[PDB]
Amino acid sequence: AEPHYIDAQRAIAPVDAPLAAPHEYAAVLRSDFVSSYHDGRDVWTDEAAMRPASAILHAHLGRPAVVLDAGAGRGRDTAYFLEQGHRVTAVDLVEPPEWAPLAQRWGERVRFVACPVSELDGEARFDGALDNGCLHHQHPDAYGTYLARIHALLRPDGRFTISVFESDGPGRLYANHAQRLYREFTEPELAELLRAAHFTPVDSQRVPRPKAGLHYLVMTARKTD
Ligand SMILES: Nc1ncnc2c1ncn2[C@@H]1O[C@H](CSCC[C@H](N)C(=O)O)[C@@H](O)[C@H]1O
Ligand SMILES: O=c1[nH]c(=O)c2ncnnc2[nH]1
Repeated sequence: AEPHYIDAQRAIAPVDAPLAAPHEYAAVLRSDFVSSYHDGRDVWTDEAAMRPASAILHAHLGRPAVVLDAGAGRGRDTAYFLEQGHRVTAVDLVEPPEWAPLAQRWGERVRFVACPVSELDGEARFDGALDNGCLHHQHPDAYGTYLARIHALLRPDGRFTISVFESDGPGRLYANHAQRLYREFTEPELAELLRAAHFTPVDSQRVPRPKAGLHYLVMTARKTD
């Protein structure tokens, strides 16, 4: 494992020190994202390679439905889903100014919540859920509770689409200069994680990130029977 650029601006290096506890990490996590969005360093928002994941989830739904956008950012994917006729709930640690014009365009068809995914209450409220680059920044000790919440929020025939950094070789854990964590996955590793969280993968796609010289791994799953 060696340091490498993960996006236009940020180099990430393998973690070697002991990880901050999940409680302290949640603060490191929010701090980097609010600074990145404030500064306009959310280079993922306009990355072309980020667009296929939402179309992939819709393809697995096949009809207008009720969709959770987990870690929705500025709302690009939320807008995409709303244009397909979905009712969308968009959730993020950081509320960007773009949520207001989205609310003005789509009215009651969109709901925004500025909270952690883990805070979302309810069960069996969604037909689909999109995680477009959120899970792979969580504390590893929080993967299970994060995925369990998504699992509980989906209806029995729900579909979950998740996009992660694809690893070259066995995936490892990295951190950026702000100490935000980055996990890269191989397809077997991501499939193993979803299966352990009681999801059954039904699709996976290697989405090129041409300007970054990398790939996203975009996997779609149903609940395990
Ligand atoms: N535990 C958590 N709960 C909710 N949102 C989270 C989170 N951890 C990270 N995030 C949010 O997840 C996003 C990852 S960046 C990807 C943003 C968006 N999905 C897009 O496609 O452009 C950031 O907006 C970050 O604020
Ligand atoms: O720092 C980040 N850079 C990225 O390119 C990215 N892409 C998807 N999700 N999170 C990201 N975080």
